[PDB]
Order: sequence, then C-alpha cells, then structure tokens
Amino acid sequence: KQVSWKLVTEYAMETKCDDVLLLLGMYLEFQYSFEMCLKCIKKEQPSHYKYHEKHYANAAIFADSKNQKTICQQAVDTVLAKKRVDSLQLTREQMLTNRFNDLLDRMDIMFGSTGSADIEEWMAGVAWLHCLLPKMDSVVYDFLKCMVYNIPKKRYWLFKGPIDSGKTTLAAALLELCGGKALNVNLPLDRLNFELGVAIDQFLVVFEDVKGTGGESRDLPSGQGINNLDNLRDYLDGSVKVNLEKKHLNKRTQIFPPGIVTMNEYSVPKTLQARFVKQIDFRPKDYLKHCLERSEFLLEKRIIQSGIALLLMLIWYRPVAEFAQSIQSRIVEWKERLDKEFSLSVYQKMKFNVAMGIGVLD
Amino acid sequence: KQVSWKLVTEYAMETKCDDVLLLLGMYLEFQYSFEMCLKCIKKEQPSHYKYHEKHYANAAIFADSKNQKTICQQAVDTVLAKKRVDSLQLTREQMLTNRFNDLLDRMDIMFGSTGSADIEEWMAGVAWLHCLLPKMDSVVYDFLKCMVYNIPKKRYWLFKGPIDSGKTTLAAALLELCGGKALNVNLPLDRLNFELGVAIDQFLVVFEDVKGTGGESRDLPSGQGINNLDNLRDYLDGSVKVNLEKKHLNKRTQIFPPGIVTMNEYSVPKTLQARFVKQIDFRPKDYLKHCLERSEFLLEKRIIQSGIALLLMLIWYRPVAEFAQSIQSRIVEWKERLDKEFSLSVYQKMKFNVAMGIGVLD
Amino acid sequence: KQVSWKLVTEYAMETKCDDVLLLLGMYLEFQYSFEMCLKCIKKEQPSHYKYHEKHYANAAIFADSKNQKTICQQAVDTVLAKKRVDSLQLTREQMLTNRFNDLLDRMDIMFGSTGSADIEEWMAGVAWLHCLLPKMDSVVYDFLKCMVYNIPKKRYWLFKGPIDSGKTTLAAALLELCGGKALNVNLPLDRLNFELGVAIDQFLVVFEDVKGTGGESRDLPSGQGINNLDNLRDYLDGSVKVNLEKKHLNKRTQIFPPGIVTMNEYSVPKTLQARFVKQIDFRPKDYLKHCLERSEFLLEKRIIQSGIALLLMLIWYRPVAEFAQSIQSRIVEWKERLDKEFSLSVYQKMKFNVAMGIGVLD
Amino acid sequence: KQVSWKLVTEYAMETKCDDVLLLLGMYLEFQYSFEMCLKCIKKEQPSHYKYHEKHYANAAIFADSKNQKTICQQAVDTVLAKKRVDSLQLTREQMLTNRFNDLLDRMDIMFGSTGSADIEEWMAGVAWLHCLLPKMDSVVYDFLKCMVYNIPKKRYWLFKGPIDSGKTTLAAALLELCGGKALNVNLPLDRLNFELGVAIDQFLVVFEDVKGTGGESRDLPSGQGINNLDNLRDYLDGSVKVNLEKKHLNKRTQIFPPGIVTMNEYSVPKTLQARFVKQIDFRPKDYLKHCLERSEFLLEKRIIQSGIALLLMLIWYRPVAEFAQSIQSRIVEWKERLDKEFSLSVYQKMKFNVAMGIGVLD
Amino acid sequence: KQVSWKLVTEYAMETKCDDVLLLLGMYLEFQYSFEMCLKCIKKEQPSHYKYHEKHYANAAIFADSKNQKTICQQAVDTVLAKKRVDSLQLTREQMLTNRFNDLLDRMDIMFGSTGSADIEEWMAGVAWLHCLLPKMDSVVYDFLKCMVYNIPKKRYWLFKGPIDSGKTTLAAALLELCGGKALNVNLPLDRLNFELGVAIDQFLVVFEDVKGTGGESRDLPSGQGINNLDNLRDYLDGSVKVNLEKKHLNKRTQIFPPGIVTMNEYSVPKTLQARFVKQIDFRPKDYLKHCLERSEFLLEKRIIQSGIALLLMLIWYRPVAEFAQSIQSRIVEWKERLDKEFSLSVYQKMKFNVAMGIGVLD
Ligand SMILES: Nc1ncnc2c1ncn2[C@@H]1O[C@H](COP(=O)(O)OP(=O)(O)OP(=O)(O)O)[C@@H](O)[C@H]1O
Ligand SMILES: Nc1ncnc2c1ncn2[C@@H]1O[C@H](COP(=O)(O)OP(=O)(O)OP(=O)(O)O)[C@@H](O)[C@H]1O
Ligand SMILES: Nc1ncnc2c1ncn2[C@@H]1O[C@H](COP(=O)(O)OP(=O)(O)OP(=O)(O)O)[C@@H](O)[C@H]1O
Ligand SMILES: Nc1ncnc2c1ncn2[C@@H]1O[C@H](COP(=O)(O)OP(=O)(O)OP(=O)(O)O)[C@@H](O)[C@H]1O
Ligand SMILES: Nc1ncnc2c1ncn2[C@@H]1O[C@H](COP(=O)(O)OP(=O)(O)OP(=O)(O)O)[C@@H](O)[C@H]1O
Repeated sequence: KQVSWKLVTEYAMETKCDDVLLLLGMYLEFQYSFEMCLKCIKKEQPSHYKYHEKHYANAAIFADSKNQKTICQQAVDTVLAKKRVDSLQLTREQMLTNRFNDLLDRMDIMFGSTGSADIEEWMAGVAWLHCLLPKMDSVVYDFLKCMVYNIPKKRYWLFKGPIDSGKTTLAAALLELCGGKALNVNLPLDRLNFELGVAIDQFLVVFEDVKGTGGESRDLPSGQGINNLDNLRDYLDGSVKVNLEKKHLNKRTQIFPPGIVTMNEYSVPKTLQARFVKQIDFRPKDYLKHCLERSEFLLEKRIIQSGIALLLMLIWYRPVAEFAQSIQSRIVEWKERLDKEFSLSVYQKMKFNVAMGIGVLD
Repeated sequence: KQVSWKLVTEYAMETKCDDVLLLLGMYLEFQYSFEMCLKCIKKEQPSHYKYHEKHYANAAIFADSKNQKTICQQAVDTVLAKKRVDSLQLTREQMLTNRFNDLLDRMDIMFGSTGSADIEEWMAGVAWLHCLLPKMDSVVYDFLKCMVYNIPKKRYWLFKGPIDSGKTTLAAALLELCGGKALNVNLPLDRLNFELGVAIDQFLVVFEDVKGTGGESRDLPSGQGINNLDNLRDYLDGSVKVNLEKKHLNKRTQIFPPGIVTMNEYSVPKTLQARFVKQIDFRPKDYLKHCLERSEFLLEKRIIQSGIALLLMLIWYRPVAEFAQSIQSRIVEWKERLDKEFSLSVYQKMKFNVAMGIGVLD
Repeated sequence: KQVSWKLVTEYAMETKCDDVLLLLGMYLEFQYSFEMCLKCIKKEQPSHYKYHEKHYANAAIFADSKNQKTICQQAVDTVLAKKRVDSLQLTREQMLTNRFNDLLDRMDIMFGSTGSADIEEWMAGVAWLHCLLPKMDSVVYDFLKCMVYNIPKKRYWLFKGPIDSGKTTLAAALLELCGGKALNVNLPLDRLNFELGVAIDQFLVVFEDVKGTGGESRDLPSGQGINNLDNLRDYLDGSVKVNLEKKHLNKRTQIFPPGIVTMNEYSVPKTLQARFVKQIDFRPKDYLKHCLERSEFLLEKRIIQSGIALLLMLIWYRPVAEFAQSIQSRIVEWKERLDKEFSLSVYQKMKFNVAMGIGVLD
Repeated sequence: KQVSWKLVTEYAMETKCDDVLLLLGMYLEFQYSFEMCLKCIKKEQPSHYKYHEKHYANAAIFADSKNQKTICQQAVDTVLAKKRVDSLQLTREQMLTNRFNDLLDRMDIMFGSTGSADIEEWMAGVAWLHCLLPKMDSVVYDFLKCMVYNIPKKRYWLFKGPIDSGKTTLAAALLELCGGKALNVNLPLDRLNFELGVAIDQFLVVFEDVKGTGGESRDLPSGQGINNLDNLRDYLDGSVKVNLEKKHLNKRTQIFPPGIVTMNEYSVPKTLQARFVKQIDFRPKDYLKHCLERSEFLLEKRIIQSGIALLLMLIWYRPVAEFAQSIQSRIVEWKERLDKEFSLSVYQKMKFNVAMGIGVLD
Repeated sequence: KQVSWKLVTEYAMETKCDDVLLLLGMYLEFQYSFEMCLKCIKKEQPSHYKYHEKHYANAAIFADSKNQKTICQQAVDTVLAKKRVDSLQLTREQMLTNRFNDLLDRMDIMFGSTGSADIEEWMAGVAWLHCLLPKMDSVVYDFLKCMVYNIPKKRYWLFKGPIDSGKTTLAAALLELCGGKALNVNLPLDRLNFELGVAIDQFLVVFEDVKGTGGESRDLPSGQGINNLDNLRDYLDGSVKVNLEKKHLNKRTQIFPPGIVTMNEYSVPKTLQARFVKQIDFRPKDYLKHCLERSEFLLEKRIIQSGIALLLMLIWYRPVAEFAQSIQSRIVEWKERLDKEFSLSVYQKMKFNVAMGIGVLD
C-alpha cells in the first residue's frame, strides 16, 4: 500500500510542528514495533508515546518511500497555513486565551503524576519576581491589556536601565507568556530587511539591548541601533500596513506587532520618545543578588524567566473575573491547588527571605 | 475522482485572495462535514460560510491530494493576472468606482443586523475629522480629482507640518479610501530597488515620514530620505515610464503612481519642491487632543483613521452629482439611511463638543 | 480534446505581448461564450474583441489545464526571441519604418469613428511644440537621421538648461517616436549593473536627470551621476561591444544604443563632452507657460508629450521623399487628410495664439 | 531488481555521515566484488571493511542507477533529522555521555593491535598539559560542568594572554572533547549572519582570536571583532531564542550554545565583560617551549591539542563517581588498563622532565 | 538499447575530468566512426585516441539522448566524490606519491618517441633554477617535508624581496609539483569568502603578491592584503577546522591547507610573523637576466615555471632513499636515463654558462 500523506499531516497539526527536519525525524522513530518500544515503555517525551500506536502502520510504509521530504514539506506548509488563517481572523483576546491554554497544558504535565518539578520552587520564583518592581501584578496586567487592545501609536513599552538590572529577565518572561519573537536591530541597515521579516504573524516582539550614541560620558559603547529604530517609525506606529520580507517569498503586508524595547541609559530622540507609551526604570538591587547567590535552583531551572512563573503570579494576585470566560474554569482549579499546597504565612515568609538576602526556602 | 483546479480558482477569485498560504489554509477548512460546521452555525467569517457547501465535495478530494501548493499557486497566479489586466485597461474613474463599491459592501456588513458597530460612532468620526483642517470635505474632493487626472508633474501632495500633527492620520485615511501602499524611502539606496518595486500596478503611494537634513537646530534628526527622493525625480514627475524591480524577477516598465509625501519641517531642495502640486501645513490643536482623551472609542476602534469614515463624510456632505453614475444607486440609499439615523443638530452638537474638547457622545 | 500551444503562441505574437501575467490574464477572458460577451459588444479594447471568436475553443480547454503558466512562459519567450532576431538582422531604417507603421495603426484607431480624439487639439499641439526650440522640424530630422546613421562616438545629444524647460517633454516625445528606454544612473554603483541591463536590444536611450557636482553657485544639488557617466565611456562611445547583464540570465555582449542625456547646468568634464555630437540649450518661455495655463487639455491628454504629435508634425513640415518607399503610401493618405481637415490660416492662428500665450483653440 | 534506499539510509546512520559527496564516494567503493577487496584485506578504514559485505548486492545495483545523488540526499537528510531530534530532546548530560562513548570507541581502535597509537606518547601529552595551568583537571571538570548546566549569562569563558601562550591549544582539545564549531567574528557585519548560522544544533562554540582596538601601544593591530561581539550580546547571554540562518534555508530558532572566547590583551567593554563568568590568563613558559623542541612527536601527531588527551587526564585524575553512571563501567575498565601499564613514578618522572625542559621520554 | 551511464562515468574516472562542459564536448567527439578519425590517426591527444574505440558504440546512443547534461553532472559528481574520499582517507605521503606518479606519466609522454620536448632543454632549466637560491634541492626537499608533516602553526613559508626576484617563478614550480591553487586575498573583504572557498580539498594554497601598507617611501603602494591575512589567523594556524563555502552550497568544514605567501618588502605584524616557519629573501641578479636574454626557449616553453623541472632536479640531486618505496622503482629507471643522456661535464658546463650570463647551451 501507499503512504497516507493525510496521516502525516494530522501528526504535524497535532504536534504543531513547523520544522521540516523535526517532523521527519520524529515520524521516522515510529517505524519500529510498538510492542517493544523502549521510549514508550520509559514514557520519555509526550510527542512520541501518545502517537506511536496510531501511526506505526503508516510510518513503516513511509520508511520505505522515495519521497520522504516532499511528504514532510506539504505537512509543514499545512501547519503554517493554519497559523496565517488564525492570525487574520481571531480576536487578539482569543489568541491570548489560546496561548494560555497551551501553557496550562504544560503546567499539568510538569506538576503532574508523571511530573518533573516542584510547585514550591516555582512559587519561590513568583516571590522573587514580585520583589523586582513596585506593584508587579499591576504592570503585568497593564501589559496584557495593552497588547490585547493594540491602540495606534501607543503600542510599545521601553525598558531602560544600567547593566544587570533585570530588564531582560522581565522581558523574557513576558515573551513566553505572550507568544512572540526577539529581534536584533544593532546589525547594519542593508541586512535589516530580512531581519524584520521574522515578525510575520507574531503577536509580540522584543528588541533586545538597542545600542545608542552619546554613551561615552557613561562608559557605554556606541552603535547605530537607536538610529536604525528612528528609520522604522511607521513600523512602531502601527497606523499603516508595512511590507515584511521573507527569503523565498515576495514582500508580505501587515501591521507590525506591539513590543518591548530594552536599552541602557543612552539619549533617545524626541521623535522616538513619542512612540513609547510607558517607560520602566529598572534598578540594580543588592539584596536581590544575595538571594540568588544562595538559591541557585532558580537559575539552573530557568524559573525567574519563564512564562509559567508569571502565569502562576497572575493566578495568585488577580481576580478570576479578569481571565476570559472560557479559561475561568481552568483558572479556578489552579487557584484551589495553590490554596491547597501553600499558605499566606509561607508566602509572606518567602518574600521576607528574599528581602533579607537569604535563601528563599530558608 | 480528481481535484477540480477550476473550482479552487473560482473560490480564489470570488474571495480576491492573493496569498498562497492563506488560500491553502482556508480551503482545507471545507473538508469537514457541512451539517455540523460550527463556523457556519455562528456565521463568523463571511468568506467561510458563504462558500462551504459549494466547495465541500472538492475539499474532500483536495485533502487527499499530493499537489496542494501547486494547485494554490496557480489559483493565486490567476488572481494576480486579473489585477494586472485591470491596471492597464480600466480608466482611473472605473478603478475608483470599483474601490468605492468594495468599501460600500463592507459598510453593508458592518452596520447590518449581523453587524458589529454603531453608525453613530462613525458619524462621530466624521465630526472629529472635519475639525482637523479647514473645509476637509473639499480638500478630499480635490485630492480625489488630482489622483484621477494624474497630470504630469502635477501628481504629488506634500504633508509637512510639525511632529504629532495628524499628517499620518489623514494620509492613512486617504490611503484606505483610494487603495495604495506605504513605501520606506528611508532604507538603504542599494536595496531601495526592491522597495519601490512594491508600487507595481498600485493606485496611490504614500512615502512615509521622509527624513531630511538641516533641521537639527530644531532637534529634527538627520537621514537620507530626501536625498533618495531627489534621485527619483522621474518617478515623481510621471512623464516617462520607469523600471521597477519585482523581486526575484526582471523589471516591469510603467508610470510610477501618484501619492502623498509626509515629513517633518525639514528643508526641501528646490529641485524636489517643484514636484508637489499642493502643500498642507498641519499643526497641533490642543482642543482636538482633549476631545480624544475623552472620546477614547475613536482611537480604540480606529474610527478617525479608516477610509469608511471619509466615505461617510463624502456620503454626508457632497452632492450626488460628483459620484460616478453606477454608484449613484447605492449612495442615495446611504444618504437616506444617514438622514434617517441623524438630525443636523445632533451632528452640530458633536462638532461643538470637539471644539470644546469634550467627549463626542457627551 | 487537448490544449493547443500553437494557438496561444499566435495570440501572443499578434498582440506582441511579452509579460506572462498579462498574457495569462487576457487569454483567460476568452473562456466565456462569445454570443453575449459585453466586452465584445461594447468594443472596449481591440486586443479582446478581435480575438475572442477565434480562440474560444482553446480558451475553454485552457481553463481546465494544469500547466497554465508553463504555456504562457513559452509563448512570451517566442515573442522575446522574435525581438532578438529582428534586432540582429534588420537595418535601422527598417526598424524605424516598422515603428512608424505601428504608430500609424494607432492613429487610424484614434481618429476613426470608434476613437475619441479631436485632431484639432493634436495640431494645436504641433503648433505648441514648434515654439519650444528654434527650427524644431529640422532638429527632429537631424536627430532621426543621426539615430539611423549611428556613426561611432557621434551617437549622443545633450539636453541642458534651467529647471522647467520642457527638455523631458521633448525627450519623452522623441522617445515614443523612436521606441527606446529611460535610464536613471543616479542610482548607485551598488546596483548600476542591472540598470544599464535595461538597454538590451533597444533603439534609443534617455539618461534622465543626471546629477553633477559644482553647481552650488547656481543652487543645484550634487550627486553621483556625472561621475557614473564619465566611468561609462565605453558605453557612450559605441565602437565596441559591451557585456550587458540582466538577472537570472547570462551576460549578452552588444553595442550599447545611442540616446539623449538630460541635465541641469552642471559642469561636464572635457573627457565626457567629447562623447556628444551637439547640445540643445533649453530655457523657459513665459508665453508657453501662460498658454498651458489656458490650453490645459494639452497637459491633461499629454498631447505635447506624445510622439503622435511629433509624427503629425513630420507629416506637416517634411517632404514625402524623406520617408521610406514602403510607408510613403500611407503618408500620402495622411497628408491629404490634414489638408482636408485644416487650412494654413488655422495653423497660423494656432501658432500666433501660442505666441500671444492665450488658448490655442481661440 | 532495484536499489533499496533503506539500506543506504542504514549506512549513513551507521557512519553518522552528513556530507553528500562523501557518502556517495564511499558507497561506490562497495560495488566491486568482496572476495578480493584490497582495502578489506589491509583493514585500512573501519567504515569500509565493517560494512562492505552487508551492502555489496545493493551497491552493485546502485552503480547502474540514474538517480544516485537524489538517493544520497535523502540519506543525509535522515542523519540531520536525527541530530535535530537529539538536540531538542536529550539532556545535555546525555549528549556529553553519548559524545564520550564515541571517543572511547576511537580509543579502542587506536590502542588495539590493529591500531597505530603508542600509549606512552599520549600519556606524555597528559604530563605536558597538566603543567600549562595550575590544577588543570579541576579547570577541565569545572568547564565541563559549566557547559552541562548552561546557566543563563554564566555561560562563556575568556582565554586571554600573550602570543604563543597555548590558549588555542587548550581550546582545540576542549572543542574535540565536547564537539562544537569554531567561528570567525573578525570578518565584516554583512557576512556574520551566515557565519553565526554554523552554530545550529552544536553543543559548544569557540570564537578564535577576536581582534579589538587600542592595541597599538603594545604592537597589537586593531580590528572590529570586539565591536561585533558587543552587538551580539543576546547570543552570549542565552536568555532568549535567536534566529539563525543557512544559505538556501529558512531560519532556525534556538538558544545559541555556550562557548570560549580567545583573545590577546585588547581592552574589553564593561558591557561585554559581564557576559564572561571566568577569565584564564595564559603565560608563555620557557621549559614548555624547550621541551617541545625535543619531543617533536607531540606536535607531529597532534597530541597536546587532542580531546583524547584531556579524556585520558580525566580518567587518570578524576574519581569514577564524577562520571555519568552509564559509562562508569567503561571508565573502570580504562583505569585498570592505565595502572596496568604505568606506575606513578614513571608519570612523575615525565612531569619532572617537562619542568626541566628536556625531552618528556628521557 | 539505451545510454549506459556507467560507461560515461568510467571515462570521467579515467580522465579525472571534473568540468561538465569539457566532459560533454570530449565524449561527443566519439560519435563518429573510429575507422577513419583523423585525431586518432594523427594521435593528437591521449584522452581521445586511447579511448575512442572503446566508447564509440555508447557515444552513438549518447548523441541521440535527451538527458545529456544530466548524464554528465552525475559523471562529474562521481569524480568529485572520489577526491573527497581521498582527501580524508589517504595519508599526505600517499597524496604526494600519487601526484608524483601522475607527473612521471606526463614525462614519459613528453620525452617518448612521440615526444615534443627535449630533455636537454629541460635540464638547461634545472641548471638555471639551482642558481636562483643557495642549496635549492635542500630548500625544495625541506618544503616537501613541511607540507607532508603539516605540523600545527609550523605550516607556512614566506617568499620576500624586490620585484622580478623569481618568487612567483619558484612558487609556481612548487605549486605544479604538489598540486593546489592560488588565491588573491587583495580583493574586497566580502568577495573574500568565496575566494577562500577555492581551497576546499586542496593540498597547497599559494597567496600571491599580498599588498601591505606604508611602502610609499620605497615606491610600494598600499593595499589591504596584510590586514586581511591578519584576520585569517585561524585558517593559517591549522589547529582547528574552519568553514569553507561554494556558491549554491553550504559550508565544508576542514583544516585549511598549508603553503606559500609571496610579498614585496612591506612590514609584517608580529602576530602574522609568528605564523611563518621560514622566510626566503630573493635578490635580483644580473647574470640570470642576461642568460635569459640568450636562452629564450626557457620562457617560451615555460620550462622554469614547471613542476616537471623541479622533479627532474630532485631526480638528479637527491638520494633514492628519500622517495616513497612504491615510486622508487620508476625513480631508478629515470636516474639511469639522465646518466645515459648527460655526462656530469655537460651539466657543470651549463652552470658555468649561467654564471657567465651567456646562453645556457653555448
Ligand atoms: N534588579 C536586579 N538587581 C540585581 N541583580 C539582578 C537584578 N535583576 C537581575 N539580576 C541578576 O543579574 C542577572 C542578569 O539579569 P538580566 O540579564 O535580566 O539583566 P539586564 O539589566 O536586563 O541586563 P543587560 O543590561 O545586560 O541586558 C540575573 O541572572 C540576576 O542574577
Ligand atoms: N492635529 C492634531 N492636533 C493634536 N493632536 C493630534 C492631531 N492629529 C493627531 N493628533 C493626535 O496625535 C496622534 C498621532 O497622530 P499622527 O500619527 O497622525 O501624527 P503625525 O503628525 O502624522 O505624526 P509623526 O510626527 O509621528 O509623523 C493621534 O493618534 C492623535 O491622538
Ligand atoms: N519651455 C517651457 N517654458 C515654460 N514652461 C515649460 C516649458 N517646458 C515645459 N514647461 C512646463 O513645465 C512642465 C514640466 O516640463 P518638463 O518635465 O518637460 O520640464 P524639464 O525642463 O524637462 O524639467 P526638469 O527641470 O525637471 O529637467 C510642463 O508640463 C510644462 O507645464
Ligand atoms: N605556554 C606556552 N609556553 C610556550 N610555548 C607555548 C605555550 N603554549 C604553546 N606554545 C607553543 O606555541 C605554539 C602555538 O600555541 P597556540 O597556538 O595554542 O598559542 P596561542 O597563545 O593560542 O596563540 P596565538 O596568540 O597566536 O593565537 C604551540 O604549538 C607550542 O609550540
Ligand atoms: N633572481 C632573478 N634575478 C633577475 N631576474 C629574475 C630573477 N628571477 C626571475 N627573473 C626574471 O624576472 C621575471 C619575472 O619573475 P617573477 O615573476 O617570478 O618575479 P617576482 O619577484 O615573483 O615578481 P613580482 O614582484 O612582480 O611578483 C622572470 O620571468 C625572469 O625573466
């Protein structure tokens, strides 16, 4: 019998796989007999053991085929086609709800019976994040609500401050909570066109550590980053559709997404200042360093920079009414789990431990 | 049986779709059973539920096909070919008539019983816009005339007020009324070839926020936009037919379209200044800002910016005789529908609120 | 039955069509029934209504086909091959005779009863053009004879003078009379290879708006242009074959065509000036301005730009015996028609109206 | 009969071969009759004599085939697909454990009776290396742990010092021990995008000899290398995923791997220094130089720069319990062999010979 | 019957022909009857007259075939695959032995019964070459050893001195002896990437006449070669594998080969001077110039350029025991032939003639 190109496409759609070689590689693993499959018996990775039994008969015939990459390319095109349909037609509030449902699905597995992490350590993460800025939950609620409402010329937030201040730490967490991509505009102007092509159909972008000019009085090395941005004003404004590049494509036309710009304390033009609706002054704090020096499980597990940590913070601090009505059911269950496995006295103690510069679990 | 490539091309033309992945993604939705289709039950997106039953049989066979992107590329080529044929053979009045018809069809959808907006909020839009310039209604009709008559040299309009003065606000609204593209002449002259190539077959160009030099005493930052335009004089003049580099292909030959140039108050070289038929001196108005600070639904819904708002202004103010003969059947229904929903005192009350800087609905 | 590729190729040849999306677009229009086609009844476009009845059968089978763009690419290459053979094997006098024959076919269609032009406005245009330069009729024949004779390094003419002087108007008219292309060598050496890549197999070239240096005391801005032309001497001399280049094709070695250079009062280096046969010293004339301010149909209809006005002038001022013996038959029918529809006193009145700077038709 | 593409794909995965021409050439060597094969009789290369008999019948039919390169491209893509699966799903400890197994398999071949290597020269290498820096086996273990844990912003080590200080020697041995790629960031910005794309799916990267500025007071020539690294800060930080590109590919998005930077005593910006967790200052030593003048075999055989030498140092110095549990059985077997063939006093005499700057084997 | 693709591949293997058009052209010449081929009867070209009679029957079916360039590309990729198997699996001693075998095969033809060359004139060349430097046969042997051992960093030789000193003459002779390529790193810093890509799988690389800066006090013009070479240090050192690229291929990772740098008397950085294991200063000398004015056959037949002359020099001067054991038996037969056809007094008279600046054969 022949290969079913449809059954491959189902696997690609269900695993949301948009890399041709990753799809090829995993579909090849299914060729071996399911009765003995060691990865299935060891339960190693979700995207194998769920699917092998359904796909085995087709994977065996796929392994003989002469067209293997042409099958996978069509299957990957289908996943990209789905994403472009969704990006035009869904409301941004529903896109965020779709993103949260995937993050809650991760949280089920990580803290599950087949779990691999401790919820007490991740809540220690929340306590460290709440110390970084005054009214941390208000800032994160403002950020979500801004990215959902997407008001013209009030679309970008500026994160400013000296070295090792936590601006990247917060940006990276927001960039996993919301789906998005990072962009580096410190490169020269003639490559900039392909670089900005990564924003195609993305919900959020982060421009990381934009180098300025006039840094020499502060010992900061100068560069063209700030000057490249001031050539891109209409990409920031979002009033008009802009023609985004891609390799092996024509220009493709859309509103370029909202985002975060991070920089050191350079000067900024008035023309560029008119685009940023909000500015966050990140401060180095000596006591926050002394905590991490004793509590390194946070960084080895990448806790304080993951989007799962901010979702746990929103589950703790915000009312249920500010989640969209469909996900309120799952959010309520998670509030009951955090009320079960902690107390307010432990959480108040954890914040005190961080502020004292001792170990959070002390 | 085989896929009908003809039926796919009918959907592509009926939905005016010229992106290959978008056509692919939407056509795959039709493979599911029509009797259960939740998107049809919700009547959510027009270009789904009008078509599913007509195309369902062909989508079941397309789902098994091994040629999916090959089919859709030819369907997209057919839509692109129609647009080129039109661009050579239609008169500019027919093009603008076909453009107004498309807008009017969207007005029927937005303000219907399946509607999503209130026509008062958009007539509030007309009241806000009419304050921005003296006699806005007549400046629009002069711009429309100029783009239809396309007289050599007498082709471009210059918008050159100070910062944050509404030049983008009017430019984006005129851009959607007529159809066109924004172009980035501030990017590098060795790739500007592939930027101007976006103007192939288009009706308007807007050259967004052209940077000059010599404004630095007034804090205006330097850039090369003005020097690039002063190299493109034959493109602006529109006497001769110029050569446009369509990406990955050899050049097209055509008259580069008319359009709007937006800039801050830099100096313009005398050689370039002659290319502009008329100039608009925008300014900040503090009362107009405070009106928006209260009437926030105007910004959130993009009401002050969409071409539907200028068309409602044209429907309200101008004599029916200024519109081409085939749309006069539609305009007069909308004139009756506008006089039905509004009194003149209410509209004067809107404009009075704008001049006082209070909310337009107050 | 099956698609016949010969029939598509014949349509492309007869319409002299060399763009693939344009050929695809028009041939698709023939798929509908001939008995009721509005386009065939309205007589809108010649290249439709002449051809639908012949091709209906093939266009119906073409709409079912899966190789549509493959057929059109071979058909366009047949038209491109024909231009290659002609430009290698014809004499330049026969090339110009072929070009005049094509323009007379337009004149038949324009002034025949299905057209829309008024010949009184075109002969007013002839009267207006003759005032732009002294002895204009001699100059056109001197330019034409130069392009037919093509003596080495005596191949280019220089159009020079103040801004707003009609040099582009006359150059664009002379271009349409001859054929040819415009090139903008103010675009950078970073891309200049593909710019001169437009001159392949052309009869005439216009280098538009060439920027010099050292014009600041005359308020002229500087640029690269004159240094690019003075780097391109091997192209302007035309003694030897030069390796012209266009993307996704090999270089083709040929003699680069002769042409017109348009510039303001920049300095021209002594090495470059030795490439020009003669210069024309344009300057503004006040009466020509006040004439166009009133005879405004000239600019709107582009009458002073079109080569049809220059050809109607050559019909008026030159002997029959300057034209080739194959075309003299048509020329005498047109010469009779201009006497039958005018008089000498009417033409004298038109020129005097231009000299008075009033409306030409008065 | 016909070619089995499955048998080629087995050989490609067996030999872990990812160059298409290399695979093609080696598989063609199997076409000749096995009964007489000179390379098999001579045992010259494992990847031949192990595999010829299994593959011969398929190679005989493959040698007739008209599609040979297409077959080999599918076989190579299957091997890149495997690596793409491993890099996303394995732990970094498993990756290193797998890599050590590959090196231990080479040691069995090198020091078998079929192999050419002499263990005394390779242990002479270990003695020399342990003199280059204090506590070398602690430094190596610390580095290996740092690469496994991959802690954000604590990922890169800086090797600094004079000319001929041994920093390249030690980096090359580490780079073989845990497989990675060397990158040249001294070339201009416009080629960096392709060059940085070599890091896709690699465990480790080394930036060799990055040129700075301000060296001229110390005879060191300036370059842009340090400025380029100061633009790439987010690649060094590794907090967020960056967009990496090959030629003729779309981008791959991943965390850019940990690494080593080697440089001479140019100044480092304070923004860049914060990315480096540990700096090693190398120094020239006369006894090491004079020793290498006498034990020339070390340099001819490339012993001091090979990862096998560092693995031998780890086997001799580190406890078994520091190695991963699944290879402790192999390490114990090698520890027994080393104590069987060396005393400590032989090795202490080797180190004394090195400190004396006489020949290691004296 | 059909084309045997295997027989075309055999011919490509036996002629080492790795150009697609050359293979196509030569194989097409076999289609004519071999009974009366004049190139065969005149024995004009070995790659023809040896092979025509075997391939005639296949060339007749090849001449009718429609896939001719597809057959040739597979045949050429088979030769390229053989080279890449060899460059990894052979020892560098075998590579040089294989190269010397190929030169000896030419020499037997050149000096055979169909020989166009005269061994007297070529040994006149050996006499001239041995005068260019002291102890030339030891310089040559020291070079060969250095290339065969390829010791890290001790890899490159520098040829330095005034114009017309013979440094290119010796580099070209050593390049034809070993095989390899010449690279011009004076070309711009971006084209440099594909220029260096020519080194893939090569044995030698020769960098020709690299420009320094700061020589205008001694009439030597500035350039960028020495600044570029100081950026390529990791390629010269050969400690690490480096990334090499060809157009429309991704990078090949290998140790960049050893060889020779030729330069006039510019100053060299300490950083680059540390890479060179030996420097030769060449001085212009009058007697060699006056000899060549009378010994003109040397330049015309390119005798002093040729690796055949250096091999003849090694056969004359060096012991047999220095050559590899498999080639030694051919070396003995060539030593006998030189002692037969030259006495010592003939050769010593030639060296006296060179010193006298008279004709070598005088
Ligand atoms: N506010 C803070 N005060 C002190 N230490 C901090 C703070 N925030 C983060 N850190 C420490 O500094 C490390 C780096 O933080 P991070 O990269 O987020 O800073 P950044 O200010 O965004 O840096 P950069 O300017 O280099 O982009 C963290 O891993 C943590 O150990
Ligand atoms: N005439 C005006 N007076 C005051 N505020 C204005 C005016 N026009 C627009 N606004 C406010 O300024 C915001 C930005 O308007 P807009 O982008 O059109 O200005 P611009 O002058 O074109 O900007 P830029 O200087 O950035 O090119 C609007 O969203 C509105 O809030
Ligand atoms: N000789 C003239 N005297 C006065 N007005 C003129 C003259 N020639 C042209 N014009 C006016 O100037 C407009 C522009 O003409 P055109 O583009 O041919 O001028 P040009 O001198 O070639 O231009 P440029 O200075 O940009 O090279 C015309 O449409 C007409 O209205
Ligand atoms: N510590 C040392 N002391 C003396 N000589 C050394 C030392 N280390 C290496 N060498 C010698 O110098 C040669 C080059 O070593 P290597 O290339 O590793 O040095 P490096 O300091 O990294 O060089 P560079 O500054 O040129 O990049 C070695 O082959 C060895 O002969
Ligand atoms: N040692 C020498 N003394 C004088 N003339 C020489 C010497 N060697 C070669 N010649 C003459 O100089 C000519 C050029 O030699 P060659 O090109 O090898 O010199 P070069 O020093 O490498 O030159 P350049 O500096 O131009 O690269 C030879 O063909 C020969 O005629």
